[PDB]
Amino acid sequence: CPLMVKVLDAVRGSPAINVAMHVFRKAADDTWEPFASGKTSESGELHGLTTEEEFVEGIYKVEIDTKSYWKALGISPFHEHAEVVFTANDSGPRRYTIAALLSPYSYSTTAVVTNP
Amino acid sequence: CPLMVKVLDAVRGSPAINVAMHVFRKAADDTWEPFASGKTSESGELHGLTTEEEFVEGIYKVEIDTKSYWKALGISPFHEHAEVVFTANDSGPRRYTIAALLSPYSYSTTAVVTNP
Amino acid sequence: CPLMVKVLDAVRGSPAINVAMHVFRKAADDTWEPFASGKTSESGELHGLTTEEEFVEGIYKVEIDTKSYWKALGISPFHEHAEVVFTANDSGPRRYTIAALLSPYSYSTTAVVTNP
Amino acid sequence: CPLMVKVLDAVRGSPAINVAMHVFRKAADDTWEPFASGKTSESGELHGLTTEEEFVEGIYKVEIDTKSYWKALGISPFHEHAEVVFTANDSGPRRYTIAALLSPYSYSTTAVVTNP
Ligand SMILES: COc1cc(/C=C/c2cc(O)cc(O)c2)ccc1O
Ligand SMILES: COc1cc(/C=C/c2cc(O)cc(O)c2)ccc1O
Ligand code: NA
Ligand code: NA
Ligand code: NA
Ligand code: NA
Repeated sequence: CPLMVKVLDAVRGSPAINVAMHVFRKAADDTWEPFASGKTSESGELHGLTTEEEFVEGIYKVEIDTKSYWKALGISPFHEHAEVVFTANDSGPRRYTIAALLSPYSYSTTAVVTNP
Repeated sequence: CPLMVKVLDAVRGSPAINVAMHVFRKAADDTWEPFASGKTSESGELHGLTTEEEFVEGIYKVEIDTKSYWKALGISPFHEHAEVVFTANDSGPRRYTIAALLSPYSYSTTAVVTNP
Repeated sequence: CPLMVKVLDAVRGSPAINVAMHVFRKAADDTWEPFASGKTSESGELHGLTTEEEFVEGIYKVEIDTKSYWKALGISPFHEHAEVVFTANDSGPRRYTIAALLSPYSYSTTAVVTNP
Repeated sequence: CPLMVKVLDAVRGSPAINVAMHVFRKAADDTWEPFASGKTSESGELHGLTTEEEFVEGIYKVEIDTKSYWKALGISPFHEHAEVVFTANDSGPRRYTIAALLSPYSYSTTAVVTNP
């Protein structure tokens, strides 16, 4: 899995399930080109976003729709979304896990980057 | 001060000093318009970005240049920047403090929103 | 103020007000001796816990009563408390700010250490 | 797995491998009784700490030796250890994953609690 995203709920102590996100890749004109998307599973994980051959050097943005997640729980959150912007594959392929821990007024994110 | 940003360094246990950031506001055509910018002080704080009159309802993005901060310390970090996107003042004027806690592969961010 | 603690609420986007905490110092017999205690103010800050003369080298524990805070809001939280254990002043006098960002099932904590 | 601990390194973007920890359970005299222990694997995970039958209601403390982890990397960290103190199994068995994200001057922790 070249790119996986895992989302956790800090209020309820659970995976954040059915969280939608889009992934973009920065184009030469500095616009954000659509790249991948999906929703987290019952484990809070989104696998299968891309393949090693398609996932080359670039600046990538994961835009996680945290607002819809909190709204469905009756909570008015601070952020429009949580976004994670990073350069990937600049030294050749790596495997990336992006984790996000969500609260209504806060989020934390980290990356685990592994060499295949 | 209707908007203040405070940035902390989780590696060195210090304020994150001289961190550049840019604030944008979403325009009617869904474009990000430049709104304000500045650098954190010796306390890790950036004051004076805007005024009560100028800080109208809208969707704002604070883009913190974490990459340059880490690179100046000899660290090749994961993120291009740490960004915070939020609706402001849609229920009347509020004061916002955005805090960010930085590590090379991770960041946490929260908001303190107060009604004056 | 050689030691200050600041506590923030990630659910409500506010300082965590009236949060009790107890500070202990490790005794020569490896027991935790009571050192100081107090409650956060309306700003989420607790000042005046100790003095430069009293805050000698040692191992200190700050135990923040997060459980009572959440229970007063009707939330059954995960942790009994958030605690921070650290050696202080072993290279000479320093000023310490301990910050904690609270959610029902999660907390983040950092330290800002400055040389006066 | 009734109790699993996962530890991540926010400086290097990797699992925190070979991190030692002890688990204690509060006794009737308010002393901390030894309960379980181990070291994280190459995935940053420590499995097999306990069994469902042995893991009953109590207050548990996971004490993670983060200081030795940072010292081995030549880093002088803030905390003596990271500790996570929580009541478990008060409503009967649950499965607990404790995650900790480590930086030299900061840590974040969350719990994922699932009903079998
Ligand atoms: C708002 O003013 C302050 C915030 C903080 C720390 C905020 C913080 C701490 C964390 O552990 C995580 C996080 O995302 C934010 C410290 C001193 C301040 O004066
Ligand atoms: C539980 O499983 C996993 C948790 C995480 C990340 C947890 C985490 C992330 C943060 O940004 C902050 C925090 O306190 C905890 C990553 C991979 C996993 O498989
Ligand atoms: Na390269
Ligand atoms: Na309105
Ligand atoms: Na000394
Ligand atoms: Na019960």
